[PDB]
Amino acid sequence: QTQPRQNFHVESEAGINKQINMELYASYVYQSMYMYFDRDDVALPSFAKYFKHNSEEEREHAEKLMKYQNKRGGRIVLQDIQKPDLDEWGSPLEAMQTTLALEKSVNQALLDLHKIADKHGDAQMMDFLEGEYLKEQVDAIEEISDHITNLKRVGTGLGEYMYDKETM
Amino acid sequence: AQTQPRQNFHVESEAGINKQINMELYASYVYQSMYMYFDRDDVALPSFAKYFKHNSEEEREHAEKLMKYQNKRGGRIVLQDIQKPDLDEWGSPLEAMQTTLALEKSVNQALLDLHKIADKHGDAQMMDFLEGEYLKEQVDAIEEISDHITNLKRVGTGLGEYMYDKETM
Amino acid sequence: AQTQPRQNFHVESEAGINKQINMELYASYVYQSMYMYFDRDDVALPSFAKYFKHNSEEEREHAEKLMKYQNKRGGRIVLQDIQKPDLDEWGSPLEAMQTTLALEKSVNQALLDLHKIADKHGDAQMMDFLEGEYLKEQVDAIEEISDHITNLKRVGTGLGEYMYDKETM
Amino acid sequence: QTQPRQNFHVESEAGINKQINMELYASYVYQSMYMYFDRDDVALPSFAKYFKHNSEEEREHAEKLMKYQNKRGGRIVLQDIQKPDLDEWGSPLEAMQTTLALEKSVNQALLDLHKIADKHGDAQMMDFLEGEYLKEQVDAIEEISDHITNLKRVGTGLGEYMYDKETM
Ligand SMILES: [Cu+2]
Ligand SMILES: [Cu+2]
Ligand SMILES: [Cu+2]
Ligand SMILES: [Cu+2]
Ligand SMILES: [Cu+2]
Ligand SMILES: [Cu+2]
Ligand SMILES: [Cu+2]
Ligand SMILES: [Cu+2]
Ligand code: NA
Ligand code: NA
Ligand code: NA
Ligand code: NA
Ligand code: NA
Ligand code: NA
Ligand code: NA
Ligand code: NA
Ligand code: NA
Ligand code: NA
Ligand code: NA
Ligand code: NA
Ligand code: NA
Ligand code: NA
Ligand code: NA
Ligand code: NA
Ligand code: NA
Ligand code: NA
Ligand code: NA
Ligand code: NA
Ligand code: NA
Ligand code: NA
Ligand code: NA
Ligand code: NA
Ligand code: NA
Ligand code: NA
Ligand code: NA
Ligand code: NA
Ligand code: NA
Ligand code: NA
Ligand code: NA
Ligand code: NA
Ligand code: NA
Ligand code: NA
Repeated sequence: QTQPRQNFHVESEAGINKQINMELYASYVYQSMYMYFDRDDVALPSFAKYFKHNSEEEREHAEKLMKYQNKRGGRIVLQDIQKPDLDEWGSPLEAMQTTLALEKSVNQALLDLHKIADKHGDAQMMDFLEGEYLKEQVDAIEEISDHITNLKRVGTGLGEYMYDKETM
Repeated sequence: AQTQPRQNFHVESEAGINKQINMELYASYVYQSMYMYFDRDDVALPSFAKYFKHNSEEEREHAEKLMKYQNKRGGRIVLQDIQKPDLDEWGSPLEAMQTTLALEKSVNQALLDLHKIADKHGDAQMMDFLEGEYLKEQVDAIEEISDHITNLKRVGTGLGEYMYDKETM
Repeated sequence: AQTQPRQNFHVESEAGINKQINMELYASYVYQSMYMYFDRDDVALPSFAKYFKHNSEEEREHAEKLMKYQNKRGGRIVLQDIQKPDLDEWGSPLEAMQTTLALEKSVNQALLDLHKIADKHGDAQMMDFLEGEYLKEQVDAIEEISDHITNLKRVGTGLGEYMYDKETM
Repeated sequence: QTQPRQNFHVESEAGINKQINMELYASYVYQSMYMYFDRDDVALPSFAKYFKHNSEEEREHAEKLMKYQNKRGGRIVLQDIQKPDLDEWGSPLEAMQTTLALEKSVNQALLDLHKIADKHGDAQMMDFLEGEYLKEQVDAIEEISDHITNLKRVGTGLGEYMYDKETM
């Protein structure tokens, strides 16, 4: 056993490794969206900036899970980061709808990881996940939902441009 | 049997103040409902939300100032149920402002009727308190909501609703 | 038919939050009644008044934070009548604090029952939100009111009530 | 007619002169109370300070009515300022009860003066009285009422001394 290890099940350790890969994947998706809105034929720099920031924070979320794995005495096992499903992401509205589905899948995987901690009595891991991950996912899902509603309200064309200049 | 401060303060004015207190609290509740309606994920107009949040707190403060006045004159505060608002959801920004205009006018008419009670009982100090602290602000509020309605008709639905939120609200 | 944010959020938790919202608003109304009772000319304890004024605004803010949470998770806020408090007047500072202790404990028990609803439906995020944002403060509030009751029994009526107002309150 | 005079009835002018005398009288009463609490055998310096301030403000209330009389074109006619009814004022509680009755009589006389302005259509005088006199009398009567309630609560002896040090 590694020196720190106490009340830390191998199933939780494996679940953290798989969550690490999913955060890195989400980071890659947002990096793709960032560079898509930076295209000369899309050219929405504040949408670009938004996905750049989201890409950096998903990757920080990954690192915080990596730090946690080491803190509890787990061992980090990295896997390929899959490329995103698409090369281009359509309208600002479609990109946000794609983002909502992504954040919800990440949230479901965090809830499943919390279930692993719960069944093995890992009280500290449950609280770590609730405070550091579940709370932010709820805020992020709300924020993307508001974006989708406003993008439907303002419509295509001028409205997409104004939303970029104002909210984003 | 009169309270220590009481002078030139009729029981009908005291009762009228208690009724006005409930109506300010009711209006506060209406605005707090509108605040949270515009905070919904499928409405999501954060500056309309903040406007009704502020309106809800001013109405609650208007209620408290009436409560303080009741005590100052030697009246006794008698609280009643605060009815829930008529609707759970308030439609478009335009419809919500139209609902607000009718509410503020209803509150104004009840303030004017309360002023009439003070007047017929010779309560000079209460008339002036109402004029300076309530009637003046109701006239400003009714004007402001009217301007909002006109601009919301001008900008129309969709992008205009969003721009009004970012600019005026 | 689900709202955009909704995930792992049961209708029973949503209903429980709406019920807790009404109970926080009710407690706010109770404290606002106590605030204005201590502001009466024949009670006239201005620091007890300010204490319940602040308590009334925190309860109203606790209600709003629950309303915001309901929207965040994709629930729909359904408001109900805010019942008037049981009494119009609250007796001595000691009796008012004893009334407050029972109220805060009632609110705490309803928060614990709301936590049980989240727990049985596996709502990990809602349990933590309740623990950090509501249960922790209810425990601090219940302790603080208990200290007030003990000191009010120690100082007794008359001068002691006045000194407690000037010093601790 | 004096140069400024417009819509200013002789009955209002006379009523202001009589209100002037009543404010000066109230000022004299409070000056007596001030010096009574300054006695070596009473010795409550914050009660003394309170009645000193009230004496100064009654006399400022008198001067503001004198200024108003001149503003409207009335002529100030002064009368004897009667000495107060008593030379000594008993307990802090009794002095406050005496003060409440005094402020209420002054308030009733202001309301009667407002009636004179009303029946002669003197809109400006009514508003002057409401804003500058009636509002303050209501605040003063409330404040004295609170004092009486607290003086009954704290009782005689130590309570009188503590009230002097704390509220007064
Ligand atoms: Cu993440
Ligand atoms: Cu837990
Ligand atoms: Cu926890
Ligand atoms: Cu109002
Ligand atoms: Cu609470
Ligand atoms: Cu005066
Ligand atoms: Cu008038
Ligand atoms: Cu006026
Ligand atoms: Na296992
Ligand atoms: Na597993
Ligand atoms: Na690209
Ligand atoms: Na760019
Ligand atoms: Na590795
Ligand atoms: Na959609
Ligand atoms: Na769980
Ligand atoms: Na959020
Ligand atoms: Na947003
Ligand atoms: Na919107
Ligand atoms: Na009547
Ligand atoms: Na009536
Ligand atoms: Na709502
Ligand atoms: Na509702
Ligand atoms: Na409602
Ligand atoms: Na209209
Ligand atoms: Na009305
Ligand atoms: Na159920
Ligand atoms: Na239930
Ligand atoms: Na009261
Ligand atoms: Na009541
Ligand atoms: Na009550
Ligand atoms: Na007890
Ligand atoms: Na309960
Ligand atoms: Na005459
Ligand atoms: Na006369
Ligand atoms: Na003397
Ligand atoms: Na002295
Ligand atoms: Na003279
Ligand atoms: Na008395
Ligand atoms: Na009059
Ligand atoms: Na006052
Ligand atoms: Na006082
Ligand atoms: Na008192």
